[PDB]
Amino acid sequence: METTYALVTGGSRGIGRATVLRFAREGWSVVIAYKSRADLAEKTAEEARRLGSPEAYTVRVDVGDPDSVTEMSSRVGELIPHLNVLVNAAGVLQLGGIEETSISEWEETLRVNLTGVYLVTKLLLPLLRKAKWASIVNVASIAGETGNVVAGVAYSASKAGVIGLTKRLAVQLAGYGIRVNAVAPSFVETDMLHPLKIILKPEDVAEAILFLADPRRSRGITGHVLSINAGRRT
Amino acid sequence: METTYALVTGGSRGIGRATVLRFAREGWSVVIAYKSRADLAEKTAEEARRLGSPEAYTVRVDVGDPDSVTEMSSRVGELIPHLNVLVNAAGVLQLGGIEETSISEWEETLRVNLTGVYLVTKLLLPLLRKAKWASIVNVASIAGETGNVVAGVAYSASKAGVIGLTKRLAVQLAGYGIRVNAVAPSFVETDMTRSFLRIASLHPLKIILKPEDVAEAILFLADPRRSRGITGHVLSINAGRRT
Ligand SMILES: NC(=O)C1=CN([C@@H]2O[C@H](COP(=O)(O)OP(=O)(O)OC[C@H]3O[C@@H](n4cnc5c(N)ncnc54)[C@H](OP(=O)(O)O)[C@@H]3O)[C@@H](O)[C@H]2O)C=CC1
Ligand SMILES: NC(=O)C1=CN([C@@H]2O[C@H](COP(=O)(O)OP(=O)(O)OC[C@H]3O[C@@H](n4cnc5c(N)ncnc54)[C@H](OP(=O)(O)O)[C@@H]3O)[C@@H](O)[C@H]2O)C=CC1
Repeated sequence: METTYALVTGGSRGIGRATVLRFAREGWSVVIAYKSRADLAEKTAEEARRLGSPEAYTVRVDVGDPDSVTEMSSRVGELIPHLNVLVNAAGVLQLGGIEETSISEWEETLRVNLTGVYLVTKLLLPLLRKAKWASIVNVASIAGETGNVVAGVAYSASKAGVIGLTKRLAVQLAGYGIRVNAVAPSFVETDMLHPLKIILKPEDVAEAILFLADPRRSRGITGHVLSINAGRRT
Repeated sequence: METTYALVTGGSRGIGRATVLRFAREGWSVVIAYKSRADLAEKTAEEARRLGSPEAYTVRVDVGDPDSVTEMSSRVGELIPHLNVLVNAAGVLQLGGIEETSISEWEETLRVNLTGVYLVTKLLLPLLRKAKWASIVNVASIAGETGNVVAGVAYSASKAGVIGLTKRLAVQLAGYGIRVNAVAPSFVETDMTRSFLRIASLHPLKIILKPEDVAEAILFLADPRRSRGITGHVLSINAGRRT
């Protein structure tokens, strides 16, 4: 088989970083996409190489900016022959009701959390179509599933939008054999109410992302939202 | 004791228009918010008054533009004392897969269908809070509930966003006693004639969904006498295409 290549936005922290390292343990080559923490990205790359990635690259990108994403895309195309897995995990949190959410805050949240997913996926599709097999995993949130959670109105709207995008892309891209799924975690403990007495960690979400990314495990699953909330919402 | 006032965006055509007229039959005063066809909006206002609206007003607004919405809310505040019902039905269609959907096409779709609902609701909240009872009904789409439909990627994302927004506002605004729900219709006979010489065979119930069928669901969700205990719900109208 061909070498496996995975790209993870928000790959230098939280869920994205945990996902990159989980992929490395699988022997998958990785591309760590980050906005500004070049230091954290390179240190993540060094751990990925130690853990098992044949190759680990870093690439700077602002997912909410079209030009930045277009450049990242070209840059990535110069480093790898194809892309098997794309994980969009570069979302940003937002809090507050509609009265306290200013128009600029609303727009910025949608630009990064929703438009960013569409942009990264759009520009990297040619690389994904070149792979013998491919999958896409978007990191949504329980906030996109329900209003009964403390999250800003823009955050909830953007995450629900990510879920809608995930489902439509799954059906539309199924023709190319590309699977598209999402994970919807509840509160996750990072460097920033439920029946099961545990605290979700980035590594817990990474396991779920790996399951959905790997065709050996989920080849028949597409357009699904895998909820990880320790039972807060069934 | 107080007159019922309802505002409907996209009120001069399709679902919005049918809703305005159904509201008029209920004896509610209506504000017809429209984007460009001032002539059709006035015709709607006339028909509303004839049907039962004590008062019928028209207001121009581009829900995708902050200045336009802000100006619209100011004008509305000069015409009515409060607002009991808000219906956001000013959405636009978008077709195409991700490769076929240009960045600008995506942005404009989100701007109108999702950000527009947020804008209108945000600028009119003061008037809604002034009323003794209030409810918001957003028009989503089956496209926001499932990927198994023919609709563009941006359209599906924006409508799913509308549903997420609806749910969160329902929980957040419950404190003010304001209910927020959504209707999610599938194919509806409207100025989307593109699909006409099959669609009626897309569902178990062999019927043809009309704007007035959606208007009935919107009325149910808007009227507290009918749905006082319902909030944050998405009422699907698809003749069984999706259960
Ligand atoms: N924590 C939670 O409770 C939950 C989180 N999520 C989702 O997890 C995903 C990541 O969250 P989390 O891991 O906490 O986030 P972090 O706060 O750890 O950082 C988020 C990532 O966003 C990255 N980022 C932001 N913009 C870009 C960009 N434009 N390009 C590349 N990276 C970008 C940051 O990179 P840098 O700063 O270096 O640019 C950072 O690694 C998001 O989709 C989030 O919404 C979902 C549900 C729950
Ligand atoms: N038809 C279908 O199959 C389905 C439709 N829907 C939804 O129904 C809602 C309306 O669709 P439909 O009734 O067919 O649309 P129409 O094509 O009949 O017209 C849509 C309305 O959009 C109005 N409009 C667009 N922008 C604005 C604006 N900025 N301010 C005020 N009005 C605006 C137009 O008014 P003017 O041109 O006068 O400015 C028009 O009345 C949308 O949310 C749509 O997505 C949902 C599911 C299915």
